[PDB]
Amino acid sequence: PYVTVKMLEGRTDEQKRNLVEKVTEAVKETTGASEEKIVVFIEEMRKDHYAVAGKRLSDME
Amino acid sequence: PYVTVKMLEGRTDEQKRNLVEKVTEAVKETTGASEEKIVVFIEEMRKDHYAVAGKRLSDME
Amino acid sequence: PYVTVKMLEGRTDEQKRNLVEKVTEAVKETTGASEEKIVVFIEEMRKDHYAVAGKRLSDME
Amino acid sequence: PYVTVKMLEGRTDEQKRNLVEKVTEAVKETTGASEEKIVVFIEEMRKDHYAVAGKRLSDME
Amino acid sequence: PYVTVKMLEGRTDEQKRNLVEKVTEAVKETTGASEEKIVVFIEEMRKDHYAVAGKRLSDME
Amino acid sequence: PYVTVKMLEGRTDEQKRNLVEKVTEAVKETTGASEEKIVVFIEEMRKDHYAVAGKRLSDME
Repeated sequence: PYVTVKMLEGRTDEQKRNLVEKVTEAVKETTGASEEKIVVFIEEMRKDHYAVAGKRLSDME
Repeated sequence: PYVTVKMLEGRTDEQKRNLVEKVTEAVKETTGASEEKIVVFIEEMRKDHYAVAGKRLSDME
Repeated sequence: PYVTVKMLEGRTDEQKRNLVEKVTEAVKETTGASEEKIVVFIEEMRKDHYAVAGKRLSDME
Repeated sequence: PYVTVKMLEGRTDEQKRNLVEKVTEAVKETTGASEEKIVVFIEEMRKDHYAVAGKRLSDME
Repeated sequence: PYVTVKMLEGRTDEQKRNLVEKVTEAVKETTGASEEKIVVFIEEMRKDHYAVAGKRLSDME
Repeated sequence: PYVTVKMLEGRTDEQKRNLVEKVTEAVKETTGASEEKIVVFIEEMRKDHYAVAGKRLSDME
C-alpha cells in the first residue's frame, strides 16, 4: 500500500517521524497489509500554493 | 491535510471504513490537525496495473 | 500546464465539457499559456472512496 | 472538488492569485460545486524535471 | 523509484507487459536503482476525461 | 502518455537526462504512442519524506 500525506509546511521533524509511524500502523491493522509493503510519502504545501474557496492561505489571516 | 491511500482491490467495505477511521486518527494525533480538516482518498489498483521488478503482479508465478 | 480536476461521480457529460472549457480559459487568461499547451484531466471519485473527518461520504447520516 | 495545477516556474505571485480565483470560479459554475468545497493546489515544475518528446526543457532553446 | 504511466485506454495486455518491462529496464540502467526497488503503476484514461486546448478527445471532430 | 518518475535526491543531471531519453523510448516502442505525445515528469523525494515499513529513510543507515 502507498500512502501519500499532503500537508502544510510547519511541522517538526518529530511530528513527521510520528506521522509515518502512526499512519503505517493504522494501515497495517485495517488492511492486513504486510508491514514491509507499506510505503509513506510526505508532501508539504506552501500557503501560497494552497487555496480554499478561491483564496490562497497566504492571502488569509 | 490530505491522505491518499493506494492499494490493491480486495479489501472489504468494513476494512475501508476502518482504514479511513484509523488513518484519520493517526493524522489528528500526530500533526495537530483537526478532524474536519483531514481528508482521506482511497485508490484501488488492479494486479495487472501494478508492477515490481518489471513484472506485473498478475504475471507473477 | 496540466490541470487535474478531482470530483465526485455524478456530473453530466455537458457539465464536464463546460468544466474543461471554462477551466482552460481560466488558465489561458491567468498564466499566459497557450491553449494547445493546456491539458485537463478529469478524475471522478466514489462516495465510498472519499472521506472527511474519518467518515466516508457513503457512511454519512 | 480538488484541482491541481501543474505548471513551470516563472509566474508572478499575482498570476498565481488570479489563477486560483479564475479556476475556482470556472469549477463553481460548471459543476454546481459549493465554493467552500473547491480546493486548489499549485505545483511548479523545473525545466530540468520536465520533458517532452524525450528532451527536457532545460536542454532546449 | 516509482514510475506512473498515464495513457488512454486501448493498449493490449501484451503492450502493457512490455511497457512495464521496458520502462523498468530504462530506469534500472539509467539511475542505478535495483529491479526489486523499481515499481511501475499503469493508469488508463477515457477520451471523455482527457482534454487538450479546452476540447476533450471524445469531443474532437 | 504522461510518465511521472518519483525517485530519491542524489542523481546527476546527466542521469536525469538519460532517464528521460530511455523512458521516453521505452514508452514509444511498447505503446505505439507518438514521440511528441510522450511527456516525462521527474519528482525527487527527500529521505526524511519517504518511509518504508514505518521508518523514514532519514532514520536508517
